[PDB]
Amino acid sequence: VGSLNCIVAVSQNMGIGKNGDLPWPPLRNEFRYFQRMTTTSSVEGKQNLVIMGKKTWFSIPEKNRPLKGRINLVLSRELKEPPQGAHFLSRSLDDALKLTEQPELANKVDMVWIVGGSSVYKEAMNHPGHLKLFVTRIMQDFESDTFFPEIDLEKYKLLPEYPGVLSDVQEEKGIKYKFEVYEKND
Ligand SMILES: NC(=O)C1=CN([C@@H]2O[C@H](COP(=O)(O)OP(=O)(O)OC[C@H]3O[C@@H](n4cnc5c(N)ncnc54)[C@H](OP(=O)(O)O)[C@@H]3O)[C@@H](O)[C@H]2O)C=CC1
Ligand SMILES: CCc1nc(N)nc(N)c1OCCCOc1ccccc1CCC(=O)O
Repeated sequence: VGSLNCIVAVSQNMGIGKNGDLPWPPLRNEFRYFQRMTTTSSVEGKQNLVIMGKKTWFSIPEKNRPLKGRINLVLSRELKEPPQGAHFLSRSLDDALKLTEQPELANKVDMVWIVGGSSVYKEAMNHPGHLKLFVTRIMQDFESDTFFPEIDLEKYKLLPEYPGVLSDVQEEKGIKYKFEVYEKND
């Protein structure tokens, strides 16, 4: 099992979702970036594993469920089995993490990506250890009902550059955004 990472797209006012959808109109390339980063594994014969809350799983278009080429794990205390199309189900972030260390997954899991939502991000981000946050900054305010938790810049260092991550401003549907990578080790 490799590194633990969080990936999210957030508006200026820190919004990540609204009514089960993204606060902004769909951005094709932003989604492709998300697919690329979470899918790409730097270790032959292995796969990355994505962890997400129940609401995030159901917010993803069925056409894109499960997230292809990745082991999909959903967090929920209500569900009795992984949702149709999902691979695994865990009742807490720790359990999901332990699970990757089982003989079952242990040898096939490379990177672990937390892809949402709020509660999962928060717990992971405030957990001691090595952790990277891949943050897409949608440079506009958008009415939202779900938000990204605070990034403690004393711990999380914004990297000056990162391989495979464009550093310049992007724009789709008249909306500008940029990619950032943060890293902490505590
Ligand atoms: N812009 C972006 O990057 C992203 C946007 N989103 C968007 O955000 C919204 C969904 O986010 P959100 O509301 O935060 O919902 P979540 O995806 O985090 O799901 C919350 C639910 O998932 C389960 N859950 C979360 N954490 C845990 C845990 N640690 N252990 C066990 N179960 C857990 C619980 O379900 P249960 O009650 O059954 O126990 C809970 O009710 C949607 O609007 C979606 O479109 C989502 C991801 C990324
Ligand atoms: C592509 C959005 C997105 N972008 C980044 N950088 N990180 C995420 N974790 C993320 O969330 C991915 C999981 C939630 O996905 C959705 C939630 C609501 C509506 C649509 C989608 C995905 C499909 C698309 O944007 O076309």
